[PDB]
Amino acid sequence: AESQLKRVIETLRRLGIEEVLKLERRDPQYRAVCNVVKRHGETVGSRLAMLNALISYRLTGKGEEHWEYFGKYFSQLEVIDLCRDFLKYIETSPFLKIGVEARKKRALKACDYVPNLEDLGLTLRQLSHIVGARREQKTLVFTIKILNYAYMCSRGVNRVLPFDIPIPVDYRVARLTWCAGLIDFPPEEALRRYEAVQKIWDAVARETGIPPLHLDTLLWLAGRAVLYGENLHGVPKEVIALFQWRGGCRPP
Ligand SMILES: Nc1nc2c([nH]c(=O)n2[C@H]2C[C@H](O)[C@@H](CO)O2)c(=O)[nH]1
Ligand SMILES: Nc1nc2c([nH]c(=O)n2[C@H]2C[C@H](O)[C@@H](CO)O2)c(=O)[nH]1
Repeated sequence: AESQLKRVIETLRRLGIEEVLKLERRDPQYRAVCNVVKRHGETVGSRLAMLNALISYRLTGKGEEHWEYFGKYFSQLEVIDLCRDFLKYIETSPFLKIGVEARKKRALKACDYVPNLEDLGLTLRQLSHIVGARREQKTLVFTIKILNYAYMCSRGVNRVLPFDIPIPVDYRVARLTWCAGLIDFPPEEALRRYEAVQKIWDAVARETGIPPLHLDTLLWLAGRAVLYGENLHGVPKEVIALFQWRGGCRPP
């Protein structure tokens, strides 16, 4: 795990933060969010993207497919009242059919909230209170990453996220951490012990110069290839190889 930790650091050190930012523009999720922002403008588009991130849990299929549906839905539809229209979308989407009333309830709490795209740290604190969760919880930090996508699209700029916002420990991140040999307890346990997993990726961030929410992009892109055998050039070959250390960590 210490030896694996060193291998991971010295491999990702090969990629600058500049290369990571470039790689990140090819995330299918970035394209969906950017299509919605181009259609609706910065304020409305960023609100829609925010709401989508806040309910991106217990999906039927892949994260990426859910985001593609979101992009197509809002890119070709006029939006008048944001709460109403978003709740209607929740009732329609095949990715969101599980626990729809609890989803609507969460969306209703954050409905009227306008995020501050220039101070994402302030926004994370505000979201923690509105939604009612610890700031390190996976859906909160993932929402910050989505907000960065919306800002970068809107303004046509790069922006490197802070080191002090940790990685979102979903089931994909937990499995990949296990697959790279960085943890000895199972991925299902890692979801509960998310702070311990966050501590590992913080170490990696400090030593590589790649902040945790940008590391998240590398794991998600790599996961597409290791778990499903798809988008095989999403990251360099040597990055993929890091997450194939344990037996089972290959496509069927
Ligand atoms: N870590 C992470 N999670 C994602 C991504 N896309 C997506 O839909 N998710 C989901 C998984 C989980 O339910 C929530 C927080 O991680 O967001 C994504 O790119 N990264
Ligand atoms: N479409 C919809 N809107 C709802 C529900 N519950 C609720 O409080 N609303 C809110 C959204 C918005 O702020 C207002 C309609 O304009 O009513 C609900 O169940 N559906």
